[PDB]
Amino acid sequence: LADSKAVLNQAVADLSVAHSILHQVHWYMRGRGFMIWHPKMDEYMEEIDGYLDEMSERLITLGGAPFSTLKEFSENSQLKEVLGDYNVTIEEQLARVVEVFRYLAALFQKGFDVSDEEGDSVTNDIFNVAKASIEKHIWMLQAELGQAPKL
Amino acid sequence: LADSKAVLNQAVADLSVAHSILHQVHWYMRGRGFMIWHPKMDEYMEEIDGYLDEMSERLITLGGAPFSTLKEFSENSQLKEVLGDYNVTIEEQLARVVEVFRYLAALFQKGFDVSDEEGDSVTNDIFNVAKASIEKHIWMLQAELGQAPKL
Amino acid sequence: LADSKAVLNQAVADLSVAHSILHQVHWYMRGRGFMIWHPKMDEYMEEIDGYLDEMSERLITLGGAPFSTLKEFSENSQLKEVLGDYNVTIEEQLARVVEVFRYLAALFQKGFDVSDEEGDSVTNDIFNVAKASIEKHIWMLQAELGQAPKL
Amino acid sequence: ADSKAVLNQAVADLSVAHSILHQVHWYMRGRGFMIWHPKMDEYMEEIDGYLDEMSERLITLGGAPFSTLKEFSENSQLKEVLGDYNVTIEEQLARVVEVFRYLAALFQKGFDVSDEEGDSVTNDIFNVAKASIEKHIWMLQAELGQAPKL
Amino acid sequence: LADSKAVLNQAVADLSVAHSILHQVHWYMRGRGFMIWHPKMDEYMEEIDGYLDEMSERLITLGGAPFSTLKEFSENSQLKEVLGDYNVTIEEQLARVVEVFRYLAALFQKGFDVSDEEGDSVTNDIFNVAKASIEKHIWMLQAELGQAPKL
Amino acid sequence: ADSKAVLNQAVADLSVAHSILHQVHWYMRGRGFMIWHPKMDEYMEEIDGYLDEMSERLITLGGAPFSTLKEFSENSQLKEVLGDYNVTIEEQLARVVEVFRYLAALFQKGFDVSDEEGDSVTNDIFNVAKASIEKHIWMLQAELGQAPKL
Amino acid sequence: ADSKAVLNQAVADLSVAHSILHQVHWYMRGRGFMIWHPKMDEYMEEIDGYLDEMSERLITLGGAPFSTLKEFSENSQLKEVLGDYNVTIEEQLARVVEVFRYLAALFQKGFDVSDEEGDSVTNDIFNVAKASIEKHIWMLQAELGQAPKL
Amino acid sequence: ADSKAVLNQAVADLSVAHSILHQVHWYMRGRGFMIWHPKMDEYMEEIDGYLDEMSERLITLGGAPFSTLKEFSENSQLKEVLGDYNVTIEEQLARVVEVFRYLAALFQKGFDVSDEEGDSVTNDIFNVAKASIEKHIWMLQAELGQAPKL
Amino acid sequence: LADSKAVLNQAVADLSVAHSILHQVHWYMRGRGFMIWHPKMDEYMEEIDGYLDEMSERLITLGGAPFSTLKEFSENSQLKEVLGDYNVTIEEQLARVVEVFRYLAALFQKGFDVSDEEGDSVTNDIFNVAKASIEKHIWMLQAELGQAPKL
Amino acid sequence: SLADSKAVLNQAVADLSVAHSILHQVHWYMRGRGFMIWHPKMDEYMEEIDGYLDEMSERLITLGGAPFSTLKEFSENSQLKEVLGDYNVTIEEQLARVVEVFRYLAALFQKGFDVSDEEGDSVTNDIFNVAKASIEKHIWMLQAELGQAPKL
Amino acid sequence: SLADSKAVLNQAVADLSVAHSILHQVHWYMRGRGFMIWHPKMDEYMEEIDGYLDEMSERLITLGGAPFSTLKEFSENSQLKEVLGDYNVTIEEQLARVVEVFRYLAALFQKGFDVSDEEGDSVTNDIFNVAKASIEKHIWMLQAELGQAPKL
Amino acid sequence: SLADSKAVLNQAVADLSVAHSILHQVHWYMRGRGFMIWHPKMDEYMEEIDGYLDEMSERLITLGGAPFSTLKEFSENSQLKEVLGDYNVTIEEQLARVVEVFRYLAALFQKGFDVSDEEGDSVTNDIFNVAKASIEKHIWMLQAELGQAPKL
Ligand SMILES: [Ca+2]
Ligand SMILES: [Ca+2]
Ligand SMILES: [Ca+2]
Ligand SMILES: [Ca+2]
Ligand SMILES: [Ca+2]
Ligand SMILES: [Ca+2]
Ligand SMILES: [Ca+2]
Ligand SMILES: [Ca+2]
Ligand SMILES: [Cl-]
Ligand SMILES: [Cl-]
Ligand SMILES: [Cl-]
Ligand SMILES: [Co+2]
Ligand SMILES: [Co+2]
Ligand SMILES: [Co+2]
Ligand SMILES: [Co+2]
Ligand SMILES: [Co+2]
Ligand SMILES: [Co+2]
Ligand SMILES: [Co+2]
Ligand SMILES: [Co+2]
Ligand SMILES: [Co+2]
Ligand SMILES: [Co+2]
Ligand SMILES: [Co+2]
Ligand SMILES: [Co+2]
Repeated sequence: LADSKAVLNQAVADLSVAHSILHQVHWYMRGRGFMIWHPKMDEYMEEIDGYLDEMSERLITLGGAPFSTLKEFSENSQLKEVLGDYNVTIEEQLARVVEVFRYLAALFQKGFDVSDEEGDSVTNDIFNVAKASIEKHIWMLQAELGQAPKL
Repeated sequence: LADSKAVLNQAVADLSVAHSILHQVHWYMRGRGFMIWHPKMDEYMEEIDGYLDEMSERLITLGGAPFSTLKEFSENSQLKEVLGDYNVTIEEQLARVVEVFRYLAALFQKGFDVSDEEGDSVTNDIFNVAKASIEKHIWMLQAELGQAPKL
Repeated sequence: LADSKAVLNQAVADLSVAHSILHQVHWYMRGRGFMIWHPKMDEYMEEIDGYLDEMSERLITLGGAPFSTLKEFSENSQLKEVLGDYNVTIEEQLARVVEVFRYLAALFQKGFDVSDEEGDSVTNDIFNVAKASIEKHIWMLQAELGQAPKL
Repeated sequence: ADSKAVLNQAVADLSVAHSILHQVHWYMRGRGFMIWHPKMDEYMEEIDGYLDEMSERLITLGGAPFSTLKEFSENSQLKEVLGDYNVTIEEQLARVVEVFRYLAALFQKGFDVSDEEGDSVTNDIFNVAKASIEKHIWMLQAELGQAPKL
Repeated sequence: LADSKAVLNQAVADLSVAHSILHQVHWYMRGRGFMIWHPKMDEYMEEIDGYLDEMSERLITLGGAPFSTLKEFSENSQLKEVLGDYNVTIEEQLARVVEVFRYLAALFQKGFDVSDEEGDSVTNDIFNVAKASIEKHIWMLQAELGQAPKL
Repeated sequence: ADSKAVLNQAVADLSVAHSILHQVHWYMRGRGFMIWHPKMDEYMEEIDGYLDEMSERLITLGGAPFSTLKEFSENSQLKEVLGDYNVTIEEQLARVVEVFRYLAALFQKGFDVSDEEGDSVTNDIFNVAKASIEKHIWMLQAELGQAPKL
Repeated sequence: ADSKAVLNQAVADLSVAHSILHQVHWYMRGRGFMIWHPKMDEYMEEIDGYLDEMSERLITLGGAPFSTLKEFSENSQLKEVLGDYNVTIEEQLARVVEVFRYLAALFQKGFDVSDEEGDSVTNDIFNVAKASIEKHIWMLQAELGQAPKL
Repeated sequence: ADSKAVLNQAVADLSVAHSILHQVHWYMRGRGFMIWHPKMDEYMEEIDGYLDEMSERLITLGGAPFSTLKEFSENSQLKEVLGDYNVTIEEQLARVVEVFRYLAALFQKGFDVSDEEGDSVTNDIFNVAKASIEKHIWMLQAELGQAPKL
Repeated sequence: LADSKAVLNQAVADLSVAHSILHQVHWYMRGRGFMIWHPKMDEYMEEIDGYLDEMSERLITLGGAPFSTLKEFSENSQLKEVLGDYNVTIEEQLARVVEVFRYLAALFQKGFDVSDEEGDSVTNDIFNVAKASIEKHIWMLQAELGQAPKL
Repeated sequence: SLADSKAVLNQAVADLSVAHSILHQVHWYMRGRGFMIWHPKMDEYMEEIDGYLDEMSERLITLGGAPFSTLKEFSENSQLKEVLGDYNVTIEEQLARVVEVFRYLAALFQKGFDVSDEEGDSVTNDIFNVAKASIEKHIWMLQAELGQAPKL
Repeated sequence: SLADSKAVLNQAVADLSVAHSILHQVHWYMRGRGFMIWHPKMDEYMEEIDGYLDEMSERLITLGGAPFSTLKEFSENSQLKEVLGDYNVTIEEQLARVVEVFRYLAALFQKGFDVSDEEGDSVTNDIFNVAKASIEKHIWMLQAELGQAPKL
Repeated sequence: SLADSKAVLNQAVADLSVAHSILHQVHWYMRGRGFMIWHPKMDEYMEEIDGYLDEMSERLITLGGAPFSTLKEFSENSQLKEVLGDYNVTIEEQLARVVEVFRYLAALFQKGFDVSDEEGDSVTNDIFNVAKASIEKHIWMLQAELGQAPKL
């Protein structure tokens, strides 16, 4: 992803798939902890939606063309989805969120570097704010799971 | 509309005892999850109160006379109460809220059928709306307990 | 602290029945002043429930087991309930609320004296605050009835 | 076709009911003014809510709502009289009760016509409005020392 | 209630795609009226997201398993997406939304009928409430476009 | 007396003005519907505010306000025509402009008469409403590519 | 006498009216208490607003408001008597009307005096206070079954 | 004396305190005006709260609150002097401090009497009011570069 | 109405410059009282902006052409600006705001008088509201400085 | 501790400062199931402690006292002991530590209640009483989470 | 010393003051279809401009500088040109004027970012970056309304 | 990899705990004209300082660190010094000692910015920059009250 526009568009696809995964987690969750983690998936979705909309409209702003179909989202995203399954444990659900969040953090880091090289300081700030917040969530999720954040 | 009026009053007694059970759960609750489920019982209590007041006033509106004494509630209710017990687990407190809810969901279907058979479309709606919500609570409570809703 | 605990539990019983009586009044009310006094019963029921929840909790906090079934409330309450009746006038309904409140205020005095004698200053403060407020309500209700508070 | 017709009728009758509530609001005198005067405001707002919901359902369905005082006045089954300060509180409220009984009946006819046409959306609008008007009948009737008598 | 379940899942699919289409419209919009219609797409998206969650959740409550991957949304949906294009006119964007919305309303009617037949009154109301609001939107969008609703 | 008379005239004209704004709200079609449709709602709330404040000023002065649709359309100098979807947005807005120009002239007559009779309270009521309707005329006219032409 | 004079007069009279409204609020007994008791709070608050506004207009103008009970009591044209629970609701309201009628008259004087002096700010302050007090008289009188009779 | 008597004495003195705080509010001049002028409003409001509560407790116990400026002025142990713009900020805050010291000692009196009587509700009112007043004394004194010296 | 129009436009010019002067006071202020008076300038400026907007729009409403460039404000306003100076005292800064306010108050009386005679009552009321507030501010600023208002 | 109201107020200032520090440690070092509810709950406990601290300290100043107001003064005068943060502590052990601190605070407040009562400082007395009431309520809820009676 | 950071902040003060005058003119003198949306939209933009002006001016003060604070300094130091108000300018032309002022502000903010980056004034650097980010989004939006790409 | 960023974050945890304790003393011991405004202003300062402490400690936890979490740790690692509370300090002096603290914090935040930039920790770098921006604005205002330029 050799420039700002490219990694912004990659983030548009990855964020769209992350949203979909978070929604599955929300829906298929069963086990002690549902009542706290089910609405928490709403908060994560709303935040993922905020990045999605901000990164897409930064891309538009720069002269680019955001991915904007489910097809383009699936094809371009590096995240893989699987069928919903009620028998997944809470720990496994939260671990899956952590993995998605680690991927997104690493994508925002790439986004940060690329935009830093090109002198696109606005795009740079957008990836940094998003990175900061995702990393904080990794700490909390990991701590729920009895672990160090291990960034 | 004798039957619609009768099931409305049945609900008044059952909602009164359901309220009393939820208060017992809320008070005698002990175990991991207390801090989430104790205030959650207040929320369920507020919603129950809401049905009670609405169904009771629908009864008065139709020229009936709501049950309005603890004796009437207890005698007329199909719900049975037991002495408060601190030694009940959280899981089993929750499962008992589920049984009460499954009861109410059934009663509200009866109320729906009866009112639909009498062409009391207003009472019909009241039962439907209340049924919709209790059923959603049944899904969530069951999810916490690692089970399907099994309506 | 057996006596403090005992009177807290008496209040749980009496407040549950007081709430049931106010609800009756609220529903069976008819006559000029209905539009102001019907919603006013909601306000009183809300205050009563606040007292109910705070006193039971304090009892739980003290190592006790509050009454938590309709039977327990009805058997232990000194208050008596009669079938709802639409023919009772507005002023009769108010007078019956005054009686209930007069009983609650006297009960809360006994709560105050007993906890004071036992040195349970937290419980003592709870009765005092509840008593202040009920007595204010006696004044207002009597004033509507054209009478002195007559505490 | 007929559900369109009951929706338009409601438009006419809600516009007249609003004018009547406003009269009661203005001409009211006697014990209870302070509570019943602003109550007529809450009534007019709820009435206005129905009116706007129903004309818009009519437009949505391809209709042409009444939208002139002549159309309202001529198509409504409710009659107005000149404002009179001398009416008692109890009679004002009884007048409102009667307006409300009429609207509860019209909302019923509304429910039945759309139910037969299978206009389920219009069916629900009539059901929701009927529910609230009947609750109001209970309370007004209660103020007046009477049973609801629907 | 197999057909109610199956119609809820179809909605899940079509709402997910309708949301994607509204998002594309939001992003790719150019021309007089942008300032009003661009944020208006967000309102519609929120409303769509509401149906999505209520419907998906009702399916779960009924013992179903909702589509929860982009692949499932894309392949089960009757709606079809095209690549984003800035050169479309405002008027063409709005008509595109009208067509998506006409589809949704008809889909909701199917859901209402199927659920009425099975006696699942709860799902029945959900479709009816959603149908009402989408129809209201069709009126407004058509009005902006100088046409009657033509339901 | 003249103040009473013009307050009453306003009650009738504001009632009819409210009916016309509603029709414009409902029958509007064309580019700009999405901004002007809810905007008619704001105009109607403002008109209702004047309606109820002038009417209550009249009652307060010992008068008896018009309070039936009959009285409203008999006393109002505004003309209502049937609702017509094929009217243009710019034509609907020009129609609101006329009604407002009329109301603003009426509120001037109310200002004048109340000032001559010594009724400073009623005088402010007219002045406040005139200020606001005229502000609205500027904006409407500016949307139409025109000067206020007050 | 002059703008400063009638503002200071209003200061003394508002302080005394405040005190009287407090009396009614406290000794009220009879059907209607539950509505009229808190209504007296609304009136007192409104009175305090006039009070504050007029004193500080007096200070702004170079004057020196009465700021002792001796001053309010000796300069006020209103008369206080001892509280009494045996006064009925009907009678309590009548006294409030009397106070408000006095205040409306005071405010007319303030209007005429400030208008002749060209002090338009004070003029507005008196006009706004009067407008509100007169509305309250209509409502109070209407609870009492009477016309406002300004 | 008894709880009823000191409550009524509190009614007297709070009324007068309020009158004095109003004077400080109005007549204030000097550096710090902008912070201290609205601060007097906060204090007045808090004083009004004690007044209303203590008065209604009196009524509730079956007493009869002072309710005329005459009774307030006579029964209060606080002395009023004429408003004067020439007092310093430091002198103004000193006057307020002495009113508060007085009130806090009165509330101690009410506390002591009510405790002996066993009227625990009245006791609480006095204790709550005393708590807040003494906190105000600390802050006032600190602004003045002094210890609270209660 | 040519004179009402001329005084509204004078006010547009004088308010623009008064705003500029208040911003200077806000920025360059030093000395005891900064913490209260610094944010107070903001309140004054927001008040000044409100008059600016209302008077300019009344002029538009009347058929006029408001000054709308820095050159026009500066050449038309009777108020003179000097360069920012940190060394001015708090008491000197407040005195300056007093003199600006005295001018505005006089300008608003002049606006009242011309509009009162010209029959334009709307413009008249705007000047009167604004004069009322500015005069109260004069009282308060003067009191701060230990002086009578001296209007 | 022990002389008068002024002295127990100041003992509270010191013990509340340390209690705050312990809760912050629990908030930070917390790991395990329940983190998502109990991590933010620590913030609530901390806000409430801070409210006692301020109110008590300011009551002291109001009485003519000089509150402790350095870390050294807090840590030397307080009966609470702090240990180094440790992530391996279980959640149930974390909550059990909060209960101990709260049990200590309740006992401190009862002593403050008594002392101030003995001197007739009734304003101070109510401060201690209000604070004790809510801490005891928290001991109830915390213990309940831990499957225990409050055991005051 | 940050000489050039201070100087670009002052250039921003003068340019923001003039930008504010121009949006106000567009606001007052606007006529044509879209008035009802774009007239209040100018108020939003003006508020945003005033925020930048106040932040950039108070950063400059904070650094020991001396902000422009008279109309004369604003008009003489600003690179932006004002012309007389004219009701006969179309909507599209007004929006174009705004787009032009915004292109300029974004180029000035870019210069502010670059200069402060070089002098190690990271705080000033973030102020210019935040303002730029937002101005650029508006240019996208305004251009879209005009049927154009943003062409940053 | 991030050792130096971790160490400065933790330094800030200690310094901010001490800064909070000093603002508290200033809040409590303050006397003289301007008390009514500067007393509550310390609460605003205290809440802002708590926000940095919490965010910086959690950033430390997030990177794999172990934040200081005891008064002893705060006292021993902080470079700030505390003295006994004293009512006879003047307002200007109290205000000057807050400025001293804020100058220290601003320089700590600059160091943290620098170290985190050097290690490529852009998230940490931003936290210090935001904190610095705000602390420096307060120095400006406090100095202005004291009749001085900011002197950063
Ligand atoms: Ca499982
Ligand atoms: Ca684990
Ligand atoms: Ca009866
Ligand atoms: Ca195009
Ligand atoms: Ca004269
Ligand atoms: Ca100097
Ligand atoms: Ca362990
Ligand atoms: Ca157990
Ligand atoms: Cl358990
Ligand atoms: Cl013109
Ligand atoms: Cl002087
Ligand atoms: Co967007
Ligand atoms: Co009810
Ligand atoms: Co509870
Ligand atoms: Co509408
Ligand atoms: Co959901
Ligand atoms: Co009205
Ligand atoms: Co004042
Ligand atoms: Co009261
Ligand atoms: Co404007
Ligand atoms: Co404090
Ligand atoms: Co500023
Ligand atoms: Co935290």
